[PDB]
Amino acid sequence: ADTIVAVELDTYPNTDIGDPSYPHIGIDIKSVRSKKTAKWNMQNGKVGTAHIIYNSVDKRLSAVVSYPNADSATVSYDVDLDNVLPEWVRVGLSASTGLYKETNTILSWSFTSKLKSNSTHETNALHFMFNQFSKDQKDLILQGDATTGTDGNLELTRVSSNGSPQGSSVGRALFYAPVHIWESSAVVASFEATFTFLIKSPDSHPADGIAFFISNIDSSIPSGSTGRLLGLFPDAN
Ligand SMILES: [Mn+2]
Ligand SMILES: [Mn+2]
Ligand code: NA
Repeated sequence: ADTIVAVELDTYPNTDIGDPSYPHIGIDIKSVRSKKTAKWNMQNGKVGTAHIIYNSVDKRLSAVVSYPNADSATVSYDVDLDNVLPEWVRVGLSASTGLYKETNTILSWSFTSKLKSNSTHETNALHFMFNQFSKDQKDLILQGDATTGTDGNLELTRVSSNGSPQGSSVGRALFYAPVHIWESSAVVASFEATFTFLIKSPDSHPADGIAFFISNIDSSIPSGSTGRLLGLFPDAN
C-alpha cells in the first residue's frame, strides 16, 4: 500500500472511526485516524485558506486553517518524517464526497521545499504556485474525478454542469515533479504548502473533506476510498 502523511480538513464527523464529534482539521500519519485534531468551524460556501509547515530542526508538522475575519484552527504534531516517508515523494491535494457531498474546489495551491547540504551548505529548492488551473495543466497529475479548467479552478471531486456537487466522488491532483522531502546528509530541511478552497454543500451536512498529502511517488487513489477515507487510505485502520 501507499505511504501517506496528510493534513485533513475533515468536514464530516465519522465518530465510528475515531473522528471527533465536529468538523475538524487533523494530522494523519499513515492512518485516517488522525494522531492529532483541532475543532474546525468550517463555513459552508466561504473561501478559506490552509497553511501547512514543517522543518527538520523542530520536526513538528503544523497546519493553520481559517476564513477571513474568523478565528483560525491550528493543529500540530511532533513527527520525524525521516522515519515515515521515503526520501523522494510527490505532494498533492485530495478530496472526496460520500453519502453526503460538497464541492471541493481549489482556487490556489503553492508549495516550497528546501534541503540544505551538510557537506557544502548549499541549497536545493522547489517552488510552485498555482493561482489558475487550465483545462490542460500538464504539470499536474489528476487522478479519479479531479478536473481543471472550469473558472480556472481545480475541482477535486465531481461537479455537474451547473456547479452542484455529486456524491461518492474522489479525486486528487499531484505535482508532476518528485520532491526530495528529506535527506540524512541535510543540515536543514523544510517545506510549506498553502491552498485556498471553497467547500459548499446543498445537503443537510457537507462531506467529506479535503487534504494536502505527501506520498510515495507512484501513489494512486485507493479503491473504495470515497467518503470518510478522503481518497488517501484503503481502510479506516
Ligand atoms: Mn470524517
Ligand atoms: Mn477526521
Ligand atoms: Na484562483
